[PDB]
Amino acid sequence: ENVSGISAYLLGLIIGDGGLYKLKYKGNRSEYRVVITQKSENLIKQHFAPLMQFLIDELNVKSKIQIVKGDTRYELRVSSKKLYYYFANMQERIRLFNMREQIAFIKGLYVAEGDKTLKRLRIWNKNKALLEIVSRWLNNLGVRNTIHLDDHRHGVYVLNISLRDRIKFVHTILSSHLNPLPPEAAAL
DNA sequence: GCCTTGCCGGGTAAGTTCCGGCGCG
DNA sequence: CGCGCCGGAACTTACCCGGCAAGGC
Ligand SMILES: [Mn+2]
Ligand SMILES: [Mn+2]
Repeated sequence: ENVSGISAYLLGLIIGDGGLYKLKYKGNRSEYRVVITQKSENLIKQHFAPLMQFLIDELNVKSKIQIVKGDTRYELRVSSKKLYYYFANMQERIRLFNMREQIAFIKGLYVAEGDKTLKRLRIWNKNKALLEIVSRWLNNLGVRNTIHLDDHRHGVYVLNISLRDRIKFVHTILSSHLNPLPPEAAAL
């Protein structure tokens, strides 16, 4: 559908490097933010914001894409109650992702929380249940993997891709053309 | 004599929630 | 009055990085 693919990729970034926030203010004002953060300004302005802007347009959401500069990172922010529930509802129906959405999610999840050097193929997160979902997805795709508690200080688990299948992983998932191409996959 | 990978500490690139605006029924 | 979009940025830590060494082949 391509809209389903971009959505799942973006969701991976959001759960990875950002989040969905339902704010309540004084009073009783409110706000619903869809947020991705990244240190690099080019990566937000050039690769993420275009994808989000396409999605904004295909759902007839007319919030704008805000790019806020913070002390330690840039924030791509959409203040929209409709876009918030679009992604929230997608997140609770995540085990029902078809295969096109599975590759797209793992892609964006790897961009956000993943070992960007690819010398090893690792992905970190405190959500063990979300990594077990991805683990089943990888297995059914023939990419063997493991989950251990990488960081005892903060309770962060790691999903390690076995390097046995490193070319299966990089060429099939990080490099698929059936949905948007990651930072270092579009070259290679 | 490699390679894979569990484990671990360093600290930065993330994440989270407050602020003060405005608009609209 | 009630609620939802802008634009900013302060406040902690969850990621990532990369070393080490144990275990396979
Ligand atoms: Mn994360
Ligand atoms: Mn990241």
